[PDB]
Amino acid sequence: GSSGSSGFQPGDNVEVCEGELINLQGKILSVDGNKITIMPKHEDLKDMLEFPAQELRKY
Repeated sequence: GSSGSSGFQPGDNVEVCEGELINLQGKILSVDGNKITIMPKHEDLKDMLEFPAQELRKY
């Protein structure tokens, strides 16, 4: 099998620092190199989203 590429790992709780989706917290699902696919914690939203490591920040 595999272990885990070098970088950030999904599952941790992070939030957006800059951008339009600022002040947006949520859990990480996976890590796509420069892009990070996660899912925001909001009822209004019923789907997952992907943001750049730059937009997302670990708090």
